[PDB]
Amino acid sequence: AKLKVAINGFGRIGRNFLRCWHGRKDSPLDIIAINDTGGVKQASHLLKYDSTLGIFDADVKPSGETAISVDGKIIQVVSNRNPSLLPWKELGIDIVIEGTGVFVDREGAGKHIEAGAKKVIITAPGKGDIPTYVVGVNADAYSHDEPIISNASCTTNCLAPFVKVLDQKFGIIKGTMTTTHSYTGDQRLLDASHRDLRRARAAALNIVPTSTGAAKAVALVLPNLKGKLNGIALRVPTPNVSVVDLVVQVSKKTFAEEVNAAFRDSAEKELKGILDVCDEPLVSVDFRCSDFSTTIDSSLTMVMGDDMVKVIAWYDNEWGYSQRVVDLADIVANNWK
Amino acid sequence: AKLKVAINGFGRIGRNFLRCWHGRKDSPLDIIAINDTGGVKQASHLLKYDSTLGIFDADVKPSGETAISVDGKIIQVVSNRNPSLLPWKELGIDIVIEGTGVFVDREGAGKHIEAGAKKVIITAPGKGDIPTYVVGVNADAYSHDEPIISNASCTTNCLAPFVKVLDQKFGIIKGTMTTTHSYTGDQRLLDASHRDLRRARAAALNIVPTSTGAAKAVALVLPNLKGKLNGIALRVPTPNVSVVDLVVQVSKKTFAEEVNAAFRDSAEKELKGILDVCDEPLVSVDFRCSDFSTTIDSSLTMVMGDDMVKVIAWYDNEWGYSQRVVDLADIVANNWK
Amino acid sequence: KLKVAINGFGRIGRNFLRCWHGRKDSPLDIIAINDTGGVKQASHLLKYDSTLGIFDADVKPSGETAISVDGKIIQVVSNRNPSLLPWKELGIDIVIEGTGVFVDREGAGKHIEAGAKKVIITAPGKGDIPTYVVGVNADAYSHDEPIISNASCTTNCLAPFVKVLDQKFGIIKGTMTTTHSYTGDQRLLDASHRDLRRARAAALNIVPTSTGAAKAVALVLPNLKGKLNGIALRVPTPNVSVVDLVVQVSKKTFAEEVNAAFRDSAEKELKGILDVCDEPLVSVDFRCSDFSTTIDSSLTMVMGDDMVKVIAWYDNEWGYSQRVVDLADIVANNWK
Amino acid sequence: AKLKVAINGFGRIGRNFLRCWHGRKDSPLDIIAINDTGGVKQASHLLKYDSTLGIFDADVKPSGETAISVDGKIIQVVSNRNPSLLPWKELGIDIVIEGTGVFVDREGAGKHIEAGAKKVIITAPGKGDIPTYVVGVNADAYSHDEPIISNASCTTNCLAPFVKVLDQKFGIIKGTMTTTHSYTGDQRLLDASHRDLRRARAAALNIVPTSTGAAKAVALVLPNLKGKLNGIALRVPTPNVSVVDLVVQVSKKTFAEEVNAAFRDSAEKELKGILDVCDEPLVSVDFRCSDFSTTIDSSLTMVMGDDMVKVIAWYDNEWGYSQRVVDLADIVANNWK
Ligand SMILES: NC(=O)c1ccc[n+]([C@@H]2O[C@H](COP(=O)([O-])OP(=O)(O)OC[C@H]3O[C@@H](n4cnc5c(N)ncnc54)[C@H](O)[C@@H]3O)[C@@H](O)[C@H]2O)c1
Ligand SMILES: NC(=O)c1ccc[n+]([C@@H]2O[C@H](COP(=O)([O-])OP(=O)(O)OC[C@H]3O[C@@H](n4cnc5c(N)ncnc54)[C@H](O)[C@@H]3O)[C@@H](O)[C@H]2O)c1
Ligand SMILES: NC(=O)c1ccc[n+]([C@@H]2O[C@H](COP(=O)([O-])OP(=O)(O)OC[C@H]3O[C@@H](n4cnc5c(N)ncnc54)[C@H](O)[C@@H]3O)[C@@H](O)[C@H]2O)c1
Ligand SMILES: NC(=O)c1ccc[n+]([C@@H]2O[C@H](COP(=O)([O-])OP(=O)(O)OC[C@H]3O[C@@H](n4cnc5c(N)ncnc54)[C@H](O)[C@@H]3O)[C@@H](O)[C@H]2O)c1
Repeated sequence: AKLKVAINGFGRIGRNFLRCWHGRKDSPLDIIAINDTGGVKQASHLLKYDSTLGIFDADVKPSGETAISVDGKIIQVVSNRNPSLLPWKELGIDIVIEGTGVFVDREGAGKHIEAGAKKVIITAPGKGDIPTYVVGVNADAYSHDEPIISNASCTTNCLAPFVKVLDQKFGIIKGTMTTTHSYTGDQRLLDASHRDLRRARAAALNIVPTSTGAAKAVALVLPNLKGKLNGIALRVPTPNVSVVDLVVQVSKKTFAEEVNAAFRDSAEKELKGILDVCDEPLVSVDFRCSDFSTTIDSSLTMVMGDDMVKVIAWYDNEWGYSQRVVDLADIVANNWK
Repeated sequence: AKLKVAINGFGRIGRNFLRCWHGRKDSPLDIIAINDTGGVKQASHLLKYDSTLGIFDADVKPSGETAISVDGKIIQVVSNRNPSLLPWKELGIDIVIEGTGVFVDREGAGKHIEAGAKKVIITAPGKGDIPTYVVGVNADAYSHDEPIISNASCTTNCLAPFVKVLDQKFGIIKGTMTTTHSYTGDQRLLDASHRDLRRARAAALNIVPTSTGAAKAVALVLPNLKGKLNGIALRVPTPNVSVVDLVVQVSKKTFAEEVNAAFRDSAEKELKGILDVCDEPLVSVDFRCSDFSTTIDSSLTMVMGDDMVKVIAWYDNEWGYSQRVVDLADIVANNWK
Repeated sequence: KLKVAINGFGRIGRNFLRCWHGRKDSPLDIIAINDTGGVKQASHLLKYDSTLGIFDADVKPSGETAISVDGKIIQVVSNRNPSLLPWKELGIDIVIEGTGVFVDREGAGKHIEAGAKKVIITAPGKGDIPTYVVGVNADAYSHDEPIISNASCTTNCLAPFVKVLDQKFGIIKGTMTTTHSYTGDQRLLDASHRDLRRARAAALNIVPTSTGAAKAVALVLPNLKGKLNGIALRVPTPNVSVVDLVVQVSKKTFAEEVNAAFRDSAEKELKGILDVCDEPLVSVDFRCSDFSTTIDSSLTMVMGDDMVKVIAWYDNEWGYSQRVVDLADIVANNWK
Repeated sequence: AKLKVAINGFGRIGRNFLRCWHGRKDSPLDIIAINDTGGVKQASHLLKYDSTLGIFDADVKPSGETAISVDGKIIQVVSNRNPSLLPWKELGIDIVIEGTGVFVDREGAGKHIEAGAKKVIITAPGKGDIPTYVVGVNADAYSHDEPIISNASCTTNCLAPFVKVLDQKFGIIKGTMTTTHSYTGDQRLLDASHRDLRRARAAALNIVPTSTGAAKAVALVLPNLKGKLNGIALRVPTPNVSVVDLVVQVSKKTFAEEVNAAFRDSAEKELKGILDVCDEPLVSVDFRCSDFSTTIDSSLTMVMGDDMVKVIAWYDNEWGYSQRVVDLADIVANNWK
């Protein structure tokens, strides 16, 4: 029997998750329900038409007053803001993909379990006693008896992979980081109220600085990096695809070329499929739909004074993350005891 | 400087309104209250820094604990979602500029009167039987009796002025209209749930067609055009300033240079300070902060088959419309029995 | 089997080669590219496209004077002068002239005046010059024509359904405005330009720009001379445009009648050319469409029984390029 | 006195320079000639209308078919792409503002001298060993017998001022830098021909990596920094205003607060008018028209491990740089032997 999956929050990560899964090969999962404040009208139209991804090459037509049909498969489209009131027990849901961005805390994520679901995966950094995992970095450490887990944030998944390599092979004493990130739906379209007075500013018109937890989050999946990193973010006028700029003071003297090699190795061995060295003089858009969590721009790699390293890595924050979420969902399935 | 004003909803229109007023000489109005759910802190910032208007050149310091000082003017910042509860009777408020876009009908805007306010000017099309005006067109018909009134939409403020001219000097049989408009708060930064599947699409990435009653609305301020006009709107990737494309069939044969000559007459006469004719080959950004609700782009004026006329008009949907809310508010102020 | 040479490896040039590469069995064999920017920049720019996406194939350079696209090998020359182009030495029949410069006989000629026996200007042509819009009057093409124009992306969207309208309601007169994505002609930031409007920052403004498009329709549909006209409105999108046609017909009519008319033609004389969309979509949705003109059904309006307003979507780069790869097919076919 | 000035390359810097100068009071300069490839047509129109600066608050209009008048002051408008053929000897041109970005070496700039002008100020880095200066950092070292000088790049002018403070106050051992920069006229609107395959990609749709010689140009005006810094650039979809993300390893151990304090200190003394510290949460737009070459974003300053400092400074590449160009021209005109 295949694991039954419910998607809470059919937004950007929610919809990228389905389209990722769809393109999967022998998914140990079966998306059978969606939930979101909108009904079939939105859930359907928005899954078929995407300004970022494009039109979904699949049949996406409503399927009755409460469901959509994707290539013959029917998916229940429920619509209740209160997770405690979802047909999870009634639909026999195994894994819930929490993509609302408003149930990332344990008491909130647990509501899904109270409602029937046996497990919940927060598509964002979690709050509370929530184990955090990053595929290719430490998801191997997951345990079947853990009901609620976090897949972290899109920046930690780009950072973690190559921080692992850098630390292991050179020993990261300390470092700082900056992610020039594509704007998200959290910022405003035009100057408007927001708890953060910077995110309140017209998103597509500005370079908007904002904090990030990635630098400190890395320490959750890479214990050794605890207290060593630190960083910020610069939201820029692009709809998707971002880049993280890391500078670390390594313990072992090295050079740009030696560093890029280390990555290419990793790309072939342990981080096979998660990391990827690019040697082409490309640009942001060239990475739309990149299945890699982190792609080093090898030619940008710098080494100042023998031990100060600069590394720029690309990532598609919507797609790349979503794929990762799927990989973690598959991991949670394969450990299903 | 005489009548006490309170601004409900300190969004784009509200703040534009405040700056417009702040710039008038010898004013009937005195702004003493801003209701904003975001608090003094947020109001002070978004008023001072504007991604569209630039830094407001005035000393904007907070005043006391619940007010702000604009060039020495103390303005109270209250904060309640329910208009019925605002300290209007307490502050002595005469006119309320409804700028939330969620209290457009009588019961809605009516709450301000319950609250102690004497009159309400809805900065948007009203719902049901609500007096509607357009300065330069029918604002003189305002009766000091009417407690709640409408200043129509920004597009309706661009048409009426020159449709008044076309229908008068050429008789309008019928026409159609398409307004290439800048995006606005009602659109989504990225594809996301919205009642209008067109508006749910990433604003700064597409050309979004959307309906608009502006066409029909002209029939309220210019009775003669009832049922004669109709149109749509195409939202485009610009933060501010819009253009109206009008095509009317007149009854009196004519040519381009005459139509334009006509518009220039209204400019120096019955439509001074409202209608304007531009002869230089400009672009949208050149019309930022234009005090004219409508500016004809003469070199674009075309006449096909002696009586099918096309007129292209420019307008700052934010600024210009606000200059009009102030004008209507001034009319209300100088007709206070 | 009919040696083709792409002159000007720009948006169209490169969009052209990709559309063609996609054709299941073309009578066209592209043997040479000629741009003012070396082979490397040629292979690279072809492989990665901000608007099209990564070109799914194998675009690796084959030597310092040619590239190997998905097996085949295309020579890549580089000369600012057509006269100096190795057309005879390569045996070119038709040179797709997509540089934007040589758009008249004296200019486009140098190509034929150096080898090629036929040129297809990917834009309007100066004065007396054979113009063709596939699906409207491409049949009138006689092999006698040494040079021909495939019109502009807008005329190819306007001509199709403007025909359907006249043939079914008869256009008395008409006006037209095109909300168009900016293009290479425009400056990135305010900088000198012949056209004071095209000098303004493309991505920051709604830029009014004049166009032939409307009058052009007259050329492909003689029955419209002296009736249509209109301006263009450049907007902050890098691709896809929309034409807003307003015509006064003689035959009293209404919205759904007009649409019904479009839907028929859609699956008859205009299948693959015109299409009717009944979905509340947006510009980006129409990226890579193969129809010169896609009517946005729900936007069709009719005032006073005989004033019709129709909105049609078209990918100004791909859609147009597809027709160029067709007006080439037309040519190849009627080869005497 | 009052040296006669000529502007070569009426581009962004050329036009911003004129407006910067125009706004000065008591200027030792008098701009009396403009050379570009457009003539009075473009010249008048583009000086008046600016999608970035807005409408120039001056009476701009052509004077004859070979000059223009700005507030009555008439300025010649020549048009020859070959400096050698410029009317410098007859116009009595003293100093030339070279902003074509194509005559940036001695053989190039020299052509202006060969044509009559006494001095040349390259509004960009010079090729070879042209005397480079950065106002506030070393422009005082300028010598009257140096015919051709360079005002360095815009990034260098931003970075130089606060690098001067950091090294002076904490001692810079080594550092790396990343400038998220607005796109300029050197990038292409849509994917087109360019020697650089990154800058070839549509500018307003990507984050574009691109080299920068700023990091090492700093060593030119602050010798102690030679060999110690490297860096990269990332062009983003904004029309104007940039930010440099600087990370350095210092000798003296410090903390975020100590660093900012030093900037404010310098800000009020040695770098007065050149450096500023911003304490409010602003975005890129809020910095348009800043006369400072470098404005620190105090709240972003971080220190990791006692001595790895990360500083962020904003700057209007166009307007800011131009203000410094006027300053360098003043400096040149005040040591006129
Ligand atoms: N876009 C990215 O780059 C990205 C990447 C990684 C992780 N994330 C994380 O994913 C989460 C969602 O991000 P997003 O970009 O998709 O945002 P989004 O706005 O597109 O999606 C949120 C969705 O949840 C729905 N929703 C809100 N409250 C709800 C409720 N009570 N019940 C049901 N549905 C509700 C909304 O209608 C919407 O469809 C956040 O935690 C975010 O931090 C985002
Ligand atoms: N943007 C334009 O060009 C424009 C032009 C003319 C008319 N209008 C109309 O003006 C209105 C506002 O438009 P806007 O663009 O300024 O939008 P906006 O989103 O910037 O402003 C709406 C404001 O009202 C506040 N608000 C919402 N509910 C409230 C409540 N119950 N109590 C108090 N404040 C509340 C919001 O938080 C916000 O500050 C709409 O009716 C709109 O149609 C807009
Ligand atoms: N982009 C569109 O949507 C579009 C649509 C339809 C028709 N067109 C027409 O196509 C033409 C080109 O448009 P584009 O968008 O591809 O522009 P573009 O600037 O990208 O392409 C022009 C190309 O020609 C090259 N070129 C210029 N002069 C040359 C010379 N002397 N020799 C060789 N190569 C030379 C350039 O380096 C470039 O590769 C124009 O005539 C335009 O009207 C464009
Ligand atoms: N915009 C910035 O951020 C910036 C900042 C600092 C320094 N700079 C430097 O300033 C220079 C100009 O940059 P810009 O952005 O103002 O460029 P730009 O494209 O806006 O202007 C360059 C101008 O020079 C003219 N020109 C080119 N060749 C010419 C010739 N032979 N004769 C006469 N005029 C000629 C062009 O027509 C144009 O008006 C470049 O060297 C650039 O590196 C630019």
